[PDB]
Amino acid sequence: SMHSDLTFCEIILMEMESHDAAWPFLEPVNPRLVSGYRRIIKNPMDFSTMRHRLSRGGYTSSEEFAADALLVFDNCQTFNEDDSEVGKAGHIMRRFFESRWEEFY
Ligand SMILES: C/N=C(\NC)Nc1ccc(N2CCC[C@H]2C(=O)NCc2ccc3[nH]c(-c4cnnn4C)nc3c2)cc1
Repeated sequence: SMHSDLTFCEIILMEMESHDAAWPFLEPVNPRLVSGYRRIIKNPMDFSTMRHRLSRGGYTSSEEFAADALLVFDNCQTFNEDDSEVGKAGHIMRRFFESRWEEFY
């Protein structure tokens, strides 16, 4: 399971999930609601997947955790127009994450 040294990542992820702009990213992009997603996006990622991976030991390092966080935002930029509601949410969440990551590095 998660090593205590990564508790700061657990907290960042919890705070991301609670953010007003997090709604598009809480769970895997749902084919029932969004069509053609995996056609374009080779490596989907979302906050619930990260939460489970972190909590069960699937991130050995903060760098691996951060790479999945950035993948959420990179996928969002790939799939969505910048002026769409989801596109805007991705930019908000990237800024929020990078701010929190800056406090530590
Ligand atoms: C400001 N709204 C909220 N604040 C808390 N909550 C909220 C949630 C759902 C709904 N509705 C209302 C009708 C049904 C549901 C709906 O359409 N859900 C679609 C949905 C859900 C997640 C997504 N994630 C990406 C995505 C990610 N990356 N690319 N995309 C295209 N699309 C998504 C589409 C109404 C309000």
